[PDB]
Amino acid sequence: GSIPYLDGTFYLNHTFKKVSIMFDSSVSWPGNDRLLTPNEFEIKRSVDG
Amino acid sequence: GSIPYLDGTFYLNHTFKKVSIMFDSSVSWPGNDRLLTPNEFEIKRSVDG
Repeated sequence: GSIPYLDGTFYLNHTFKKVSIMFDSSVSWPGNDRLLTPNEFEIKRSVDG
Repeated sequence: GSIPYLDGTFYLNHTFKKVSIMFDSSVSWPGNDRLLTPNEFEIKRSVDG
């Protein structure tokens, strides 16, 4: 069928919940209290108090 | 009996679980990723994964 890696037909992006990013095994990258959950990119939620 | 409020005989300090501080209804203190959970000062925990 279509090959998403070559022909750009991506379709599973909704399946990500979050990503965290950390330099030197220690420094949470975006850091600096930037985001409303600062430590990580919480892409979506299941519970939202 | 003793009057802790007047004489200093405080004896219920072991009953606290956690305290959280929030200026302007937004800026959690101390914030800045300082402590292992200080958007809340966790005084004690009943179970410790």
